[PDB]
Amino acid sequence: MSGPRPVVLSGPSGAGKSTLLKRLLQEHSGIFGFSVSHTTRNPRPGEENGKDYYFVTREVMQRDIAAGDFIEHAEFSGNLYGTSKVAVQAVQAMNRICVLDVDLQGVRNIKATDLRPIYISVQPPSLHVLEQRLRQRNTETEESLVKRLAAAQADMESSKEPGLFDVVIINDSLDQAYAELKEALSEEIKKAQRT
Amino acid sequence: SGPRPVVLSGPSGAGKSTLLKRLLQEHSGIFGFSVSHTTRNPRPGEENGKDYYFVTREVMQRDIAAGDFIEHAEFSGNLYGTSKVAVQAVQAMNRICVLDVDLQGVRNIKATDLRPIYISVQPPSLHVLEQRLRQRNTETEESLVKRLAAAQADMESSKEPGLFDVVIINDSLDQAYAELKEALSEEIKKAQR
Ligand SMILES: C[C@@]1(F)[C@H](O)[C@@H](COP(=O)(O)O)O[C@H]1n1cnc2c(=O)[nH]c(N)nc21
Ligand SMILES: C[C@@]1(F)[C@H](O)[C@@H](COP(=O)(O)O)O[C@H]1n1cnc2c(=O)[nH]c(N)nc21
Repeated sequence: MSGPRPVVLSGPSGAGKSTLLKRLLQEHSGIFGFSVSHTTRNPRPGEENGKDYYFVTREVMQRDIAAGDFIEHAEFSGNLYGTSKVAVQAVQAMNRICVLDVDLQGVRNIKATDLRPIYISVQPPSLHVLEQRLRQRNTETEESLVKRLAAAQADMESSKEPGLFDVVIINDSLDQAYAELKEALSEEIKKAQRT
Repeated sequence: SGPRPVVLSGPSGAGKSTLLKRLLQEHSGIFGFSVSHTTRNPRPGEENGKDYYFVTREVMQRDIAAGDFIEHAEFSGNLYGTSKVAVQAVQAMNRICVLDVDLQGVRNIKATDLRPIYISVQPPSLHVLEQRLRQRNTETEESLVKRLAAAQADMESSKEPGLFDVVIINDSLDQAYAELKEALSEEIKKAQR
């Protein structure tokens, strides 16, 4: 169980967490790791059990969740997905920082476990800016843009809760936000680099 | 060597561009996009080799004729295009280069020695494409009519044997996105290693 502390990275989808995470991985090859999640969906060609996912049934996933084996879980497109404590510890055993990129529900689920991650939220400067960035993409209809913005406002309002996040990064500019992210993780990166 | 590029096509606004954006956003270390060449003048903040490769019309025309480009088009009096080298540069990083192009682009890429996976993202019907375009695009009926005629030509061409490796019907974005991931699962496994 010795090794780098996991990082829970959250904030509204589209507000920057994904872009910052890609730069983090690109600039620090061999430092970060993703846990092998469990899923109830059928494996696709080329996917391997124990590497891409632990492919289990709904009955097994529910039994393991009830036993307290998971740090977080959620439903996506008719299938269950989740991160086991063992999968996180497996990344930690490789001297890697396990990145848990989750939504607010995921943050709250992980907060209810005995894991001690660093909690970071990446926020847009405003809901207006998030809306303009999402409108610039053309991935939304007015209705889907509205549903996304309502969920994003709930996330933004909850990000202000005292003690919820260790670091809240306001993404005014990607380079500035990335520098704050690297600074927040500098002590754990240094540990994963020199071991 | 490296992951095969993916050429995503289908009618404009039928889902291909939304799926490409989602693919890139949700994945880490797997997908990449190539840096295009352009003959337009660079603007403030633009950097050669990052935003575009900035070349003259004389050079771009010579290079297109030499077979250096996989696809190209004219826009506002300037040439834009994807070179084979820019795609191979993404492939060299063990990444899947995603190419979002129209039918003409698909046919141009078919004429190169690249071996991409060709995927068409289709609306369930022309009527459903029309209702989706009316909901979003703030357009005139005439402009909607011209777009629907181009879309029907694309839908008819998507049925051509051997043109597309996979034809995904975009009933709903999440369903179409799951099928896109299934179609690329073997190449994603290569990029994940
Ligand atoms: C990260 C995702 F949103 C993915 O985009 C989606 C679908 O994954 P796939 O079936 O592998 O295309 O499933 C979600 N997902 C994939 N793995 C997990 C997980 O461990 N926990 C949670 N809460 N969600 C997970
Ligand atoms: C995608 C665009 F329609 C752009 O919207 C337009 C103008 O680009 P810009 O001058 O940078 O706004 O040029 C087009 N364009 C920009 N790069 C390319 C390209 O590589 N291939 C094709 N076929 N078109 C390209």
